[PDB]
Amino acid sequence: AIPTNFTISVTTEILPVSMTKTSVDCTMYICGDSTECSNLLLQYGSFCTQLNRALTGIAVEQDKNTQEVFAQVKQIYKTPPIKDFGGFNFSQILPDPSKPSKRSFIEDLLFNKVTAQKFNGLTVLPPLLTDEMIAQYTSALLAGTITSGWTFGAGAALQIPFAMQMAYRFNGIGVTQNVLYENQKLIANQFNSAIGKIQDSLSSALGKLQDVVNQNAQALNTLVKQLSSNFGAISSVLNDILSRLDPPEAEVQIDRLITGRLQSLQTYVTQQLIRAAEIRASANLAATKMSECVLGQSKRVDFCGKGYHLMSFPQSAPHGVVFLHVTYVPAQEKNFTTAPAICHDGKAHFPREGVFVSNGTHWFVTQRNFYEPQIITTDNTFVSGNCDVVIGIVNNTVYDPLQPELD
Amino acid sequence: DVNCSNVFQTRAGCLIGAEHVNNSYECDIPIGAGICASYQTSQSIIAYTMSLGAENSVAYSNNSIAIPTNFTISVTTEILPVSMTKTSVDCTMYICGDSTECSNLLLQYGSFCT
Amino acid sequence: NTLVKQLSSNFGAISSVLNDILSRLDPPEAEVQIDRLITGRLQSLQTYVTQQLIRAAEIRASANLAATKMSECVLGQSKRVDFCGKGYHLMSFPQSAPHGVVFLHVTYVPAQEKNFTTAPAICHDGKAHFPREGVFVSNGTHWFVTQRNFYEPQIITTDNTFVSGNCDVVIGIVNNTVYDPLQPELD
Amino acid sequence: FYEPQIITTDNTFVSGNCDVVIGIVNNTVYDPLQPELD
Repeated sequence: AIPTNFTISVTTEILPVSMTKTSVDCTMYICGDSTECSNLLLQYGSFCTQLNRALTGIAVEQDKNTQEVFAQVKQIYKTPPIKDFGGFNFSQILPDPSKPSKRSFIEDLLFNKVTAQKFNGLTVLPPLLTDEMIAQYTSALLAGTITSGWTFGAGAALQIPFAMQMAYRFNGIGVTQNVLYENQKLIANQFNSAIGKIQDSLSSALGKLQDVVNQNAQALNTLVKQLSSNFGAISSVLNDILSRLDPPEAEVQIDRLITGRLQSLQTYVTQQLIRAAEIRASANLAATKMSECVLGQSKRVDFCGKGYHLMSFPQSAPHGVVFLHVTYVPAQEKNFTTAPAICHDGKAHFPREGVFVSNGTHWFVTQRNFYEPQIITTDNTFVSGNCDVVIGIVNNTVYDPLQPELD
Repeated sequence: DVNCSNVFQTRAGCLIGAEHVNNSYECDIPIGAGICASYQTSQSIIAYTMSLGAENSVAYSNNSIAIPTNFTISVTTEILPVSMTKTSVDCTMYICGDSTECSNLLLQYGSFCT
Repeated sequence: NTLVKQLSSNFGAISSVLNDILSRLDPPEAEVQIDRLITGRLQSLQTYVTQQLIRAAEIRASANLAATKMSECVLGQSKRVDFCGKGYHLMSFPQSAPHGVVFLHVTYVPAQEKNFTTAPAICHDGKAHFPREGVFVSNGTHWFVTQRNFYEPQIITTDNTFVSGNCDVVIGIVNNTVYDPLQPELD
Repeated sequence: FYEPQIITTDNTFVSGNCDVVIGIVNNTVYDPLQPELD
């Protein structure tokens, strides 16, 4: 069965990059407006030193994730002013000048879908790359593939038209170059129609990036409820214990309130260090799709989308990255009659890299990618022994273009 | 989170001791909100916006291709860890020592040492 | 060094030495002081082992990436771009290092480049000659074909290209007379 | 695998002269394009 028709499909992969950075004050969340609470904290000051270096280690780790994913090139590339590409359309992935931000229409659509703590010492650290600096690196990668393909992130910039660039991508999967020229209008309409289906689908999934924010805000609201629990005492207020009880008979209750909060903070930091490993593993995995699928054409099966990958289009996303791969999946099939080899006057003719198919009254030769009925000549078949050693071989004449030239 | 010589109020906070300039250089010491500080021009600590690299426009057409001619050979260096050290910690030796009643209370937490 | 300071801490008691408390008080009344010292040390030991298990997962995860560079970059030519350094990788030379490993990759980065007029197809006697692995170039009047990474002027021959239909099937296509070295051999 | 073949002109290609190559031997090519035209 040889496919005789192909189509263009665009998939969607959601890979997280970083998350929100928090900072829990180890000296403010425990005590408050008391004097004797700071004296007992000095005995457990070694515990805050371990928790402070662990929380700061997660903050400095998220900044390194953005420098390894959204920082592959060192030169800022801009989009060409000429909107000529050969029937194809490119306007959704390019930043719109009418918008107040430097993002494209696709990045603004994904931002609409993605939809009080400092009073006790829970501040939020600001990220490094803002919403305007991430869009600059994404715009340079989209403008570099349309002008260089893959000769821009690992060497000098090399200009190349888009008409001849697409023909260099089918050679890695097996499709010949004559299919692009003879069917240029067909691919131009299927590529533009595939963008409209993804645009209308994302405007009406995206639950991977939203789940990360819900898990971070869930642990923040848990520590707020810990200030109301007595932890096996009678009150959770430092000013209430010293009021109803004398300071000589109050050290046995304040120590339980400080110890009860150390177990809650130790559990919080422990869970943040475990969740940081999943974010770090996802950041290193997203960097692989950026330097292989986007930068170049990877020949790995089921890696840059479901099907034969040709080109990628990375898009910006809040605390993540959205990829738009271009898969190549054939359609339909036709049954024929294959044959291992063809014998003529005792010579076993072997094909170069295809397979013989039969119309029914005649024999032909084509590839396993597209059905191309060609005349079996000597330029595609070569001898490599006799026909007696090959088990199971048919008999058919072989055309020789050299014979009519000599006459 | 403090609202605000050399007073500068940015999105990251309020740095007292840096003069704002109209130029733009590469990031050196990270501060926050895409702002980095350094020690340049006489030279003093100044605050400015970080640079994302040299902005250049790539020439694109429809009938011209760039073909290289000369090639060079470069050697890089990557550092990847393999393993670390191995340290064993004892239970009774670290907690207790030359005491008798110290080992009696440890029997209740003997499963934790295992 | 953190576990050493735990032996000198009191953890909300009166002393840190086990031999100092038993020398000043009685065991029936010293049970409330030793319990606070053991509890203060069990939390430090539990936190120490917890931090070691987290670092062990990072070393185990980094070992799979370090072993990948040995079997892909060193052993054989890795076809994965942007994986064995920066550029077209050829061969590597691994080196030993204390508590680590140092690799020496050999990349291939272009230097100078020029610009020439290209042509996606060449029409001769009504046949569209398509290149196999080369790219058509020009110098203003003549037309040549070179490679995608190295510049080598070569004449237009029939043994490097192939015909595929007529010329009315392409939007942008010029015309050029093919030399065809097979023609002088038959005359 | 070991698959011996006859030194022909269709399996090789010319590239400059012989003085540019440091190490190069000398051997007469069979040239199968001559018996086909005769």
